[PDB]
Amino acid sequence: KEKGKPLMLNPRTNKGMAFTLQERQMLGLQGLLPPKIETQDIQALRFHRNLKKMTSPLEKYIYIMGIQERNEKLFYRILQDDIESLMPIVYTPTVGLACSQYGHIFRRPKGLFISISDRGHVRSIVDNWPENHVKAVVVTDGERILGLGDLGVYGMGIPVGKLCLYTACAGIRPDRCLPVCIDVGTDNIALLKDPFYMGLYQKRDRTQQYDDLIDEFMKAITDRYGRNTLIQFEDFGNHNAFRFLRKYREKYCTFNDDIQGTAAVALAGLLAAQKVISKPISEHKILFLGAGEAALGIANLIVMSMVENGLSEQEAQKKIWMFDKYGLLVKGRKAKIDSYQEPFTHSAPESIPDTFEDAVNILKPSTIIGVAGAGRLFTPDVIRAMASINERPVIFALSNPTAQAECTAEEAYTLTEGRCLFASGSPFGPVKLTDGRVFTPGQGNNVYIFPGVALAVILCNTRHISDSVFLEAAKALTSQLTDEELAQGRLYPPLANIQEVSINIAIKVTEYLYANKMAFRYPEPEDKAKYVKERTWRSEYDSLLPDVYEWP
Amino acid sequence: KEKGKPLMLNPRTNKGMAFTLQERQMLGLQGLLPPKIETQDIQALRFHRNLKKMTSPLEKYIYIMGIQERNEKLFYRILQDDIESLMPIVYTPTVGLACSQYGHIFRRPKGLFISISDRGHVRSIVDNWPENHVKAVVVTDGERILGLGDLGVYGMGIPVGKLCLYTACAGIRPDRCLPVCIDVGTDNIALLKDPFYMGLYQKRDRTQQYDDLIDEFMKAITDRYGRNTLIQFEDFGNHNAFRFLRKYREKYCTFNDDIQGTAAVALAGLLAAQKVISKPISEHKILFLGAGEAALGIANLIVMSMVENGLSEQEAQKKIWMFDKYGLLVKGRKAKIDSYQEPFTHSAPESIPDTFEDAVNILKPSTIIGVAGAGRLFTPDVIRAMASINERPVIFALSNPTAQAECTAEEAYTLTEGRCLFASGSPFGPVKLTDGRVFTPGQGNNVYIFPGVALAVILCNTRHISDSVFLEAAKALTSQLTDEELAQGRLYPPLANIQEVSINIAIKVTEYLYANKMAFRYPEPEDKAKYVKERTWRSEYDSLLPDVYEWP
Amino acid sequence: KEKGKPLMLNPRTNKGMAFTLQERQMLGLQGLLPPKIETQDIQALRFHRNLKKMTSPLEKYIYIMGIQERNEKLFYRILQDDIESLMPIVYTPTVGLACSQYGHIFRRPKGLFISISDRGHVRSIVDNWPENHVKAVVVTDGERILGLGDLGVYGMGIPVGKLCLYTACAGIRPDRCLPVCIDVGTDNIALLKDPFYMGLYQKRDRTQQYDDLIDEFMKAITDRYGRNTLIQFEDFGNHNAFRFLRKYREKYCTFNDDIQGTAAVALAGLLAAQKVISKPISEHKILFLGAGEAALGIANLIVMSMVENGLSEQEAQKKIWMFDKYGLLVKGRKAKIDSYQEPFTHSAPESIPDTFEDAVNILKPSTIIGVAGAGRLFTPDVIRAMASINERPVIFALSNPTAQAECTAEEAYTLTEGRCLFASGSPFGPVKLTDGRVFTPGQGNNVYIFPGVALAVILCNTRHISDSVFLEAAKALTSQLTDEELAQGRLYPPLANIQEVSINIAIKVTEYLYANKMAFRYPEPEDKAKYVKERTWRSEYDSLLPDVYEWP
Ligand SMILES: Nc1ncnc2c1ncn2[C@@H]1O[C@H](COP(=O)(O)OP(=O)(O)OP(=O)(O)O)[C@@H](O)[C@H]1O
Ligand SMILES: Nc1ncnc2c1ncn2[C@@H]1O[C@H](COP(=O)(O)OP(=O)(O)OP(=O)(O)O)[C@@H](O)[C@H]1O
Ligand SMILES: Nc1ncnc2c1ncn2[C@@H]1O[C@H](COP(=O)(O)OP(=O)(O)OP(=O)(O)O)[C@@H](O)[C@H]1O
Ligand SMILES: Nc1ncnc2c1ncn2[C@@H]1O[C@H](COP(=O)(O)OP(=O)(O)OP(=O)(O)O)[C@@H](O)[C@H]1O
Ligand SMILES: Nc1ncnc2c1ncn2[C@@H]1O[C@H](COP(=O)(O)OP(=O)(O)OP(=O)(O)O)[C@@H](O)[C@H]1O
Ligand SMILES: Nc1ncnc2c1ncn2[C@@H]1O[C@H](COP(=O)(O)OP(=O)(O)OP(=O)(O)O)[C@@H](O)[C@H]1O
Ligand SMILES: O=C(O)/C=C/C(=O)O
Ligand SMILES: O=C(O)/C=C/C(=O)O
Ligand SMILES: O=C(O)/C=C/C(=O)O
Ligand SMILES: O=C(O)/C=C/C(=O)O
Ligand SMILES: [Mn+2]
Ligand SMILES: [Mn+2]
Ligand SMILES: [Mn+2]
Repeated sequence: KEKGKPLMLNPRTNKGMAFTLQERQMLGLQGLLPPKIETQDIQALRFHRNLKKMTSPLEKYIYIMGIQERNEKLFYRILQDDIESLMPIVYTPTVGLACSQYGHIFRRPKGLFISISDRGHVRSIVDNWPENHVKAVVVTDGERILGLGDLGVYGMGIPVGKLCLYTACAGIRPDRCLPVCIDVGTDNIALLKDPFYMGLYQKRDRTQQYDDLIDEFMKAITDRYGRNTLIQFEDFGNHNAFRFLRKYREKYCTFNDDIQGTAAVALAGLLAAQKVISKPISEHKILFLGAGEAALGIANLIVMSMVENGLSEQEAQKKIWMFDKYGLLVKGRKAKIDSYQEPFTHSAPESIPDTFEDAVNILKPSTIIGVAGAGRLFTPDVIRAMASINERPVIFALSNPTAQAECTAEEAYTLTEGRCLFASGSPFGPVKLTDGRVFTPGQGNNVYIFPGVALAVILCNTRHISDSVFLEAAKALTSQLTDEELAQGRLYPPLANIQEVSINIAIKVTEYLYANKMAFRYPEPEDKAKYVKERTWRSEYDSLLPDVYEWP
Repeated sequence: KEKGKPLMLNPRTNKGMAFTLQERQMLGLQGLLPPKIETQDIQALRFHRNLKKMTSPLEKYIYIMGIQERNEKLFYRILQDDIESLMPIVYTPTVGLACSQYGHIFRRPKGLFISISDRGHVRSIVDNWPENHVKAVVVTDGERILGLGDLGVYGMGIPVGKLCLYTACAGIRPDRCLPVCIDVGTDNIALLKDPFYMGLYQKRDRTQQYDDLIDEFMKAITDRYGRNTLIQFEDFGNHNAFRFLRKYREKYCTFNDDIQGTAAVALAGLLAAQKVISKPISEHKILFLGAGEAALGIANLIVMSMVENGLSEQEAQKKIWMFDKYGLLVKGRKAKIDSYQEPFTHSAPESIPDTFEDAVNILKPSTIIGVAGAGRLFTPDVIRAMASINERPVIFALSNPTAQAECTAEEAYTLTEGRCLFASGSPFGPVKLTDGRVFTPGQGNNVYIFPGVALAVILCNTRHISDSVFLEAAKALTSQLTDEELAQGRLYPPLANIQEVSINIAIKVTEYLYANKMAFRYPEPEDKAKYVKERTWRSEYDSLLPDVYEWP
Repeated sequence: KEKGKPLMLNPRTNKGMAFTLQERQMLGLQGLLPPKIETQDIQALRFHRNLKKMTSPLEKYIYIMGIQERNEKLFYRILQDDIESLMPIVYTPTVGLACSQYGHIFRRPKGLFISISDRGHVRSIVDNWPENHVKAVVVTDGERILGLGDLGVYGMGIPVGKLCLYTACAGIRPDRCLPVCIDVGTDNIALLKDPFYMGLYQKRDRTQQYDDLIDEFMKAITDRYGRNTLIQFEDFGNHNAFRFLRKYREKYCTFNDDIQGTAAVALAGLLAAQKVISKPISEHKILFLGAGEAALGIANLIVMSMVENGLSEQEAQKKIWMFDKYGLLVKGRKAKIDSYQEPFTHSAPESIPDTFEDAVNILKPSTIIGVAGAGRLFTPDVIRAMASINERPVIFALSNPTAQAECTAEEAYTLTEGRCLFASGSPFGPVKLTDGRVFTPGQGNNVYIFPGVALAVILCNTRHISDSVFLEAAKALTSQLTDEELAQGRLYPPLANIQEVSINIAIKVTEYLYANKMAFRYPEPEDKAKYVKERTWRSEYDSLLPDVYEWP
């Protein structure tokens, strides 16, 4: 709708020297750009050339995330060129590093910021966002950033990172994505004394005003963009996460990535592992390190899988144990146990375990899943214990970023002598044992799930997301694992093919949504695969020339 | 999103001197307006003062229609002050006069113009319309403008007038209405030699390209604004009208005002008359003057009403006869008889009537409906014949504008000595007979129907409009007629109450759409009346002040 | 700059159907305009066709002034088609009728409004004017609108009308003109009780705050647009008029149209008259009816002319007598005599005249100039006296509008039996005496002067305007009168050629400014005629196409 300099200041439209000569002359850009007409290919080459000379990951993050604020098309072409090598820079673990330093590297803001001080005026803030057709929102309050804790407004880096993957992985239109940070204070003492902090200088408001603010936010967002606007909750504290999920899942189109997204990718990993172990469903014993968002989400999904495979909900729940910061969850312990943990809180065993290692030796689980976000809790002894108890132990260290991981791939594969099936939330390179064998660990991170599910739900005009949708996504993800890849130690499809893998999950989920009368997009497409592929946003430059033609 | 002079140049936001002091200072308008702060009441007074001094209707039309291009809010405020006295100026009959001279009084364009020369680039035309969220489109090709014939692009005045009533009558938001004119040429020889003509100087293109163009238009409109965008076809030629309705009613949210809207108001009138005559359903005999869009639409709607009241479709259709420009529609006549007319084409009677008067004296109908758009065909003899055959004859002269009317109120009431029940498409004032009795004729014009139906369909996110919707609208209109008003000779609710009547029809229709699973707006409101009334656009000025508040 | 709808909403850019196909497609207007591509000629025809059907002058004024708010280019094309017939509608007398009813016919505001309530914030008001390169300002406080009196903010019509002539007559760019109204209240009791009044409801502020405001205005205007911005004072009360001229003429580029502009046109008329009377400079006796802005302005210019032709300043002033509302101006009268009148206030004659007729018989003047703004004071007896005293009496009735004129053309020509040389401020058509002789009276209105002077001053970058500039404009106007036109009774060039006349005056004035080291535009052009003609704004449409071209 506008010509001249503004077309170059808006990263959404700016093509740099790729604007053709005719576009420049017709749009008032001639003279404002160097004479040279470039191609996106030359621009990509300039980027990779500069990236090569850079040393630190944070330096690289600043550079490429900056490109998103300069030339959006080029930004995604850059990710698309090699998503695997750029993932650790734009996503975990470096995104965690960027958040902890957000106030120090700040240059331009990204996303919508809503604070408790704006209560009563949230709608006018939403009306300030430039884009008029938002379809996907990723929101956080920064209380549980990865396993890093409370980073307040510095946590806005997470939503922006997630939304980049929406587009890079599933082809969801960037102009229809909206990262949101809800600022109600922070209990991080270091930030409250940091002069570069970008949020309110107050402790977190935990009164009803907090709930009222979230309510106002959900209403404002949907009032402007539609009741079926996808709203993904990310990195909210344990308490708030479940209650907001329960409270809104039936009234809005929403899901929690740390409860349901992580649950689905974990399940996909276990299904892949079972494909190589073939353990009798009755001999499965799962022990969780932690009992929060991820543990409960994963546990509930594992149970649904066992139920649709014979076992009763009750018998399935008995195969799952949890161990949190206070110890094993057993009936009558002094430490609390909420409604969600009840189903997995069993009667105290022969002896009560003091450490996690004791829990492993006493319960003798076949699977160990780390989701405590508290560092190396899967000690060498915990790993050796699992190797002596099981022929093929399954060890999952899902906490992010790297430093918070329960253990590394190198430790898991070595201490088990290449007999375990390992998956981690953050990346670890291939591991070569002294005997020459090479193991390539998979990354059990929800990035394999949310892009594809988000794409399907949006295309199908789904109103509410049921848990079964994530079970279906879990299956669609694992069903893409080729046997040759399992052999190498991969419990998930190669990260290099995350684009195709995400589109395939969306296709499967879209078919599931229509089959179960959960899709409201009319008419129903006959071929779901063609339907999804035709609607994916591409990073190639579009022509900005007005339609000129002679009249007959 | 903009300030300064532009706020005054856009009729949508321009308040004139009604901009408060704070708005002017905060939006950069101080000094661009006189110091005086006015109210809308004062602005309305200025208008009525000036209107009073004007003489000709066309002069008045140019003035008030011009206000819509200067101050939209004030425009509707003015219509709302006295819709009854302004209706004949902004709508029939004057709008017909305006179209005839459109090129002579042209000042500023309104609506979108799509020509056959634009085939292949229609989407680019649709992208030029400034509004982003259109919900209703009224389109014409100007081939059958009222009973005036082919006026080509001069016919754009009709869609503009219709959309004014959408808002003034049913409170549909103006910024969500789009008047469109499809220009593929004109057969009007006078216009092709007129130097002020606003369209292509060529005969009408009646080849497949025309159909292709309309196809491209329907697709471009829905691609930008949504598949459930209400598309009202207005004043298309007979052949094109039915085939476009049949072709699109199942694939788009569309209806034809001349076939379905007129059918509904006509039926509402008959239902009211029956309430005064109480004639045995078996003794009903309806004779149509004309057998096109209106005749066929009305006939089909009368048949549905009879079937839902006992009679079978077969026997109901036998009570309906039609007489067109070639004479009585009888089986085997030399003049064509298409698919739609077949059900009402009977076996030749005892003697074949030559004139309409012969048809009346031979068939002895109890009801006569004029929809020939060809002038005074209901001659004094025709009327006298009806008064001698029926105690209380029903005479409807629905052709517009006034000069095309089959007869006047004065003629109908006088020649039947006040025994008839009369309704006309164009307005006629009260009639006083030599014996002192005063008769107030009703106006059977679709304006009583499309505003209310359009509102309901838009609010309910209806995907397709069935004919039963118009049957329900017909019933909702007639159920608002108070017995006291029927006595006056009113077959329709007072035009002065058009606003309230349209909202009531909308409520009834929305209740019908939900009850028959035709509404897709979720969640379903419990109280449909409160649902409709809360969403009607109002002509009162809104505050344009930015949201300023302190941070606690 | 802009693209799309905005181009059509701004009268400056809007071309209506004259936008070419390429222009529409490249500027995003395709579909927003009827398919027809028109020329300005066709638009001009539409206008004249509509104007013919109209009856009253006020109705015509509203219509054409409304065009300035829709299509500026077309507006001036229309004036140019026939400036002589539209002059009385856009200018005197109709413009006076319009201002007296400005609040009743208001539709859109024009110009900048500065009120006493904005004292201290005048600059921010000036910063709200959209145009960035203003070169001419016409300002009024509405206290002396024509001979109509105090009309307050209703007087804005005058600065708007004057600027129209800046462009229509001298080709001064419209976007570089700014009409301004200074509102400090009004003493007009009728307006203070009018609900449609557009100004502050308070009597005029005659305190130092008024002077402050005017001073703040001059500084604000010059600060944003430049010290050489031409500021034309128009219709200020007698007291303020002189004091502001004297106070600012040496610090800013300013002049008063009622004092200096009127003076130059009157002088030009006298010079023409002398060309047909050849009366010995010694026997010249001028009697003024009134002794304010115009009389003092004219008197001083006449004096300069006589001095430059022999007579000393002292003896030239002796040939000038003035008669105001209290009687003849004689030394020692009870009525005040200010500094400006002193030079023309002589010793009481043998008998002190009581009426103007008595003043004529006693002083026996050869020239009579009416500038009292008080109606028909040149009674039949006054005129008869002049014809009896002189063979070829010179009678000037310069007050406006028509009703305030001292006498009509018909009155002057008949009562003097065609022997007088007449000129009036308002227009009067040809007069035919009973003997068959036809006399065409000239219009001594400053419109023959300010357009040309204004153009010259602007083009020359003149800093201050001396009284001698007006003397040269007076000579420049008169030197264009052909002998044949003198014969007809014309003291001024035909109004129909006002465009060429203004351009010629501008050329003579720029040559004068350069010759007298008053022009600062560098370099100095060698051919002033080519310099002026090349820079006049034209009403023909310009191409809005972006520069598109192929590269080698
Ligand atoms: N690439 C995309 N990224 C985000 N949302 C998308 C994307 N592609 C399509 N959609 C959304 O998915 C929904 C269904 O898509 P579809 O194209 O069938 O609908 P549409 O109404 O024709 O499109 P639109 O409303 O965008 O013009 C729409 O609401 C649309 O906004
Ligand atoms: N040192 C620890 N040893 C065992 N369990 C711990 C330890 N520290 C914390 N935990 C447990 O880890 C769980 C964290 O749950 P929470 O909902 O906060 O996050 P999460 O999303 O499940 O974890 P992740 O960091 O893997 O995303 C809690 O149940 C907590 O008791
Ligand atoms: N006054 C109106 N005129 C025209 N369309 C309307 C009007 N009011 C509401 N609508 C439309 O009716 C439909 C249902 O109304 P509702 O208010 O329930 O929807 P919404 O999604 O909350 O609104 P919106 O999409 O406008 O923000 C919407 O598509 C809306 O655009
Ligand atoms: N002079 C006539 N006498 C009888 N019938 C006529 C006469 N002239 C035209 N007709 C008929 O009137 C009908 C007009 O139908 P068409 O579809 O063109 O318009 P309509 O919308 O039905 O009429 P209206 O002008 O009332 O809106 C045709 O069937 C035509 O044969
Ligand atoms: N009734 C009257 N008879 C004679 N002189 C009058 C009469 N009424 C007013 N005057 C004089 O006319 C003069 C008006 O001067 P003022 O400065 O107000 O306006 P102006 O610009 O000179 O006049 P014009 O109306 O021609 O533009 C005053 O000198 C005043 O005394
Ligand atoms: N047609 C016009 N109407 C009003 N002002 C004009 C017009 N034409 C030229 N001017 C002004 O007259 C002055 C001298 O004219 P000239 O064209 O020599 O100047 P310039 O500095 O080259 O032009 P500019 O500053 O407009 O780019 C300038 O200040 C210019 O703004
Ligand atoms: O190569 C380019 O045109 C852009 C580079 C950047 O934004 O860093
Ligand atoms: O543009 C930058 O690098 C920083 C801006 C800021 O500190 O606000
Ligand atoms: O009264 C007003 O402010 C506007 C009047 C108009 O646009 O005609
Ligand atoms: O003829 C035109 O295009 C414009 C006419 C007007 O603005 O009145
Ligand atoms: Mn997370
Ligand atoms: Mn119609
Ligand atoms: Mn004046």
